[PDB]
Amino acid sequence: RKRQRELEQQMEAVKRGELFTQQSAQYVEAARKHYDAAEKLNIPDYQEKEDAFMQLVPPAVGADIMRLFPEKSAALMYHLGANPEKARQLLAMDGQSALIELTRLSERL
Amino acid sequence: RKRQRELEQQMEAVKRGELPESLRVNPDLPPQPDINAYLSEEGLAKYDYDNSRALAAFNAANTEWLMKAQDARSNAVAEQGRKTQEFTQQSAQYVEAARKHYDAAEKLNIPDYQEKEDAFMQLVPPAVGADIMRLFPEKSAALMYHLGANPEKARQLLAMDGQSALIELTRLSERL
Amino acid sequence: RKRQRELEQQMEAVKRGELPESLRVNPDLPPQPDINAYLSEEGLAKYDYDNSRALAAFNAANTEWLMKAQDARSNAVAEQGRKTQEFTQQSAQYVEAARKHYDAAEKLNIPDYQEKEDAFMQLVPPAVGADIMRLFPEKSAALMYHLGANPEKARQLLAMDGQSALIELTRLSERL
Amino acid sequence: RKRQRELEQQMEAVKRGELFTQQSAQYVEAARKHYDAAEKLNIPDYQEKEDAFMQLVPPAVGADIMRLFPEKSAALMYHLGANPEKARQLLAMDGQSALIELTRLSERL
Amino acid sequence: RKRQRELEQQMEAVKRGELPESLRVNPDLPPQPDINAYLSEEGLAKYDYDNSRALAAFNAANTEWLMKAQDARSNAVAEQGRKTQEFTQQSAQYVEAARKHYDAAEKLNIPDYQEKEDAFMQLVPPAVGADIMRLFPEKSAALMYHLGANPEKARQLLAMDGQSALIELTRLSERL
Amino acid sequence: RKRQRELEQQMEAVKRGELPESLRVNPDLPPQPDINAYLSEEGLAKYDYDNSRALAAFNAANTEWLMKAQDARSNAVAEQGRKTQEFTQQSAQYVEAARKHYDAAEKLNIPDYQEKEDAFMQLVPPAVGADIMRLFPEKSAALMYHLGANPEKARQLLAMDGQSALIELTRLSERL
Amino acid sequence: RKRQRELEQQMEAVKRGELFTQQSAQYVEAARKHYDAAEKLNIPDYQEKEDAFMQLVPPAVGADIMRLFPEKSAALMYHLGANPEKARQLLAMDGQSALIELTRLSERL
Amino acid sequence: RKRQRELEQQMEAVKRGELFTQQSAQYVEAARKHYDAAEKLNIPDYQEKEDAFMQLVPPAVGADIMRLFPEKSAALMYHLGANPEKARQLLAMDGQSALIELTRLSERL
Repeated sequence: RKRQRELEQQMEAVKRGELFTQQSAQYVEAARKHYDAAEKLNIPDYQEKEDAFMQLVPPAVGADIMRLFPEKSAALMYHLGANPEKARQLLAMDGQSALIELTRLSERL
Repeated sequence: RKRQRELEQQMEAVKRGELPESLRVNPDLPPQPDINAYLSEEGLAKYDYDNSRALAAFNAANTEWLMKAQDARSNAVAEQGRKTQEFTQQSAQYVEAARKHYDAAEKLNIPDYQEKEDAFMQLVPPAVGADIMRLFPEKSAALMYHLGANPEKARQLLAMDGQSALIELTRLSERL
Repeated sequence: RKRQRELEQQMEAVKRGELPESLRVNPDLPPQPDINAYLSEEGLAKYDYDNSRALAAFNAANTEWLMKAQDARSNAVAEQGRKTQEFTQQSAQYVEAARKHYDAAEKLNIPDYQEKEDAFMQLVPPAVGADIMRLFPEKSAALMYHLGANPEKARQLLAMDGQSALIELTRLSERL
Repeated sequence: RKRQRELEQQMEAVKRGELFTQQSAQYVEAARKHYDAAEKLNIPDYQEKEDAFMQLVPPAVGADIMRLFPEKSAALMYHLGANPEKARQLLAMDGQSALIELTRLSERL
Repeated sequence: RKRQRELEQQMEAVKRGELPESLRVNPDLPPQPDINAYLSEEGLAKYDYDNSRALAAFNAANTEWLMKAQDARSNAVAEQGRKTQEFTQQSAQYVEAARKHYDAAEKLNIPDYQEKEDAFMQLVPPAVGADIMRLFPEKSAALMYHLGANPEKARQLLAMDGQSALIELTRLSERL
Repeated sequence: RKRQRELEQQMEAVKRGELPESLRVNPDLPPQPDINAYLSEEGLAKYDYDNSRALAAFNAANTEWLMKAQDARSNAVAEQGRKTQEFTQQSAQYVEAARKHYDAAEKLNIPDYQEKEDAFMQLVPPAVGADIMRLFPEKSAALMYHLGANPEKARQLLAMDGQSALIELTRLSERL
Repeated sequence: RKRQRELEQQMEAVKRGELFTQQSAQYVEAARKHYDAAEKLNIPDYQEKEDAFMQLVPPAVGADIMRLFPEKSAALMYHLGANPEKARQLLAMDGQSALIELTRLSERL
Repeated sequence: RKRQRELEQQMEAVKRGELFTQQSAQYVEAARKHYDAAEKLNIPDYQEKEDAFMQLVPPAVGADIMRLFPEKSAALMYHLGANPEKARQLLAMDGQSALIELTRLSERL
């Protein structure tokens, strides 16, 4: 709940005028549905995997996948952290093929 | 065919080494340490009121600037070679682009591909089309056909970024 | 044949690397910054009456002259290699020149090519003839024949520029 | 007539001593025969094509073609602006082949 | 065959780049201008009794020594490449040497070539034999045979220079 | 198989260029000549009591340190390339190591090779085993078998050096 | 006997404190058994061969073979000086294969 | 005799210390045997031919042939000046084939 609290603190500082804001607001809502989908995942070990994700990808690509797929995002990062070898190969590779594995993760559901 | 002919002519232009001046990577020489600011009487007052340490560390600064500018020019050569190699791989994937255009003319044979391709070129930037033909070579013709059948979808695609387009397209492809 | 023999002998002379001293590109070393003008008492009076900044910026000037003269000599090597490559491409297009002279002797067979070619060589500078044989290899013989049939046109061509002359060459060719 | 006026103003400033002048004078006369050849063309839509020409080629090559061919220059630029795809390909290419199309434009006349 | 095997093994040793330390061309760095001799009080007395011109021209001397030593090392690289190319052409002509030894074993078939070749190797320096096999490949076997038939002529050839010996070789060849 | 799988996986790790930081050869920059010790008043008293020769030879020392540090870094690159080439040749001889492990599994087929190989790995350092498999590839399995049949000989081999431990290996091989 | 005298002089200087000493002492004893094996060889022409050996190999490898094989060392160097072509090829080659010929020299005895 | 006098003057200046000298001395002796061979030729018209030779070849190649063939040099240059067409063709050609005609001149004698 602490990460939600700090994200909400940053966003309320943004809306208070402590200055590009519209997408951040959509990221607030997409994070709400993100943790909804995290409950939908219901494998309580995903916290270390998502910690590893934020520490290994830049915030930009994580934000992109966070906003793209509101209903499957938690499972997407959980299973790409399950196979982080492909995560680093896609750190070397262009994001199009990583996007393809994201789409196949959509394919299973 | 004429569009393919100009594409392949650009290809042999690239393969020989016709590299535009804009593509010439100019070395980013780091600034040299200043002369007056360091080795003036104020610098002497820093270093116990003597010209000695000023000349010492300025000779050292000369040397370090020499090595960092040398590394800058050697880099300039290095990413010039890297740019040459990325022209080579571009050229390769454009060879498969020309070959898949041959393949589309060989296999598709159903639609009015010429004018729909013209409309798609006129609509989207060439980079998006290049990515489409690189990742979806054989279906690119049918994809342009279905996009031409949907001009409303076409100017969504115009209004929005190339990568996204990828999927939704990829998607659209797997919807069909 | 003897003219072709001397042309091809010049060719093997070029291919081995017989490069005349006039073709040796001497490096254009930029002038070094002056010694007395910068680092004298007048320079000291510029820089708050001290030998300090004078020695500082003169060491800096030494360093920058070292790098610019180094870049000058490295360039001299670079355009020496460029000149070698342009000798190679010349040599190539002169190989097609000798081969098209073979082709003219093989195909034309109609005119008195030797003396008309001699007259054309005696009239125009060799550069114009080289450009003519490079761009219009097979028709060059008939072109010299028709020019010899028109001495008045011949000394117009003599009086006027090479690029300019060819037009004549070319629109005369498409008149025939 | 405005472009003629500004060219003549620049050239009379040059001849007044406001400083390479001999070729500029020959360019004055070659521009006179240029607009003579423009009347010889007599397709009144060439103004936008020649505007595009000056804005896409450097002044040097336009000057070269202007001085080379006094009697056909207007038609030369009109028809190379008709096909400006070859104009940009020759911006990429050496000027020798562009010169070849100039010569073929001479060939039609 | 074993002599041919060791010759060709030396060949693949050369082709990979096994270059002996004696063949490493050390750069000939020109001497730097002297420090005390130029920029002492005697030099000052030359230049109107002041340290000024001494430091000026010594910085200039530093710069010119930097460029001449740089040209020296760049040359060292240049004739190192030239030496590599002359190893390549040596290697080529030794490839024809091995191939003509094959040809001699194929064609001659008449004499006791092995021991006469051994005697010729034991007599003359290897450079003379290399030149003989380079210019007269096919007849070299019969030439060694006729020289072995003439030991008195053999030790004239030993006593006298390689170029001269050759004519001998050659006008003996055209005597036969 | 799993040991062979990890060996070959290390192989493809090496072939791509995964080079550990310990294998990064740091350049050995020679020390720069000292500043105070040379160009102080004691140095002036050496050179006839003047700052002149001190600045002269210190500029010279700057230049020579620049060239020796430059040669040091160019060397660092040179033995980095040499280290890359020795990784390539290791990789080659480890490719024959994996291939001879295939060959042993194909041909030997008699002994319990897995656990005897495990014991031999646990006993001797990996370098000795690497040399054994490099020089005696096919017999290495039977050699480990006979060593496992002789634990007393095994811990002699442990107690004593690899070149000799090997002797042991080889004259044991020719005893059998 | 002169080489024994100079080796013993160097070693007694070492033991006197004129400075890595333990292996030198073992080299004293291994040289004693070396010349024992030299008598075992009993072909009195080996002196020039061993002179050539010391002048063509570094002292390190000669010392290594001297210490490795106390009972066969004299014959080893006598027969590698008999074939010094292999000696120089092993100067070019790694010492492992030279060691293999040393082992085969052990094989004959 | 004047050319001998000037050559000897240059060589005695060289030996006096007015400075690569050993080959010049051998050239003195080879010139002595050169004019011995010139007497052996005994066709008194060779002076203009050798004047033409020195004025058409560089001194280096003339010196090389002078030193190579002490006994036949005069006839060599006399007959290559007889056919100076081959002399200029070999000015264009590499010296190896000129050397071949020198060898055939040796073949006649």
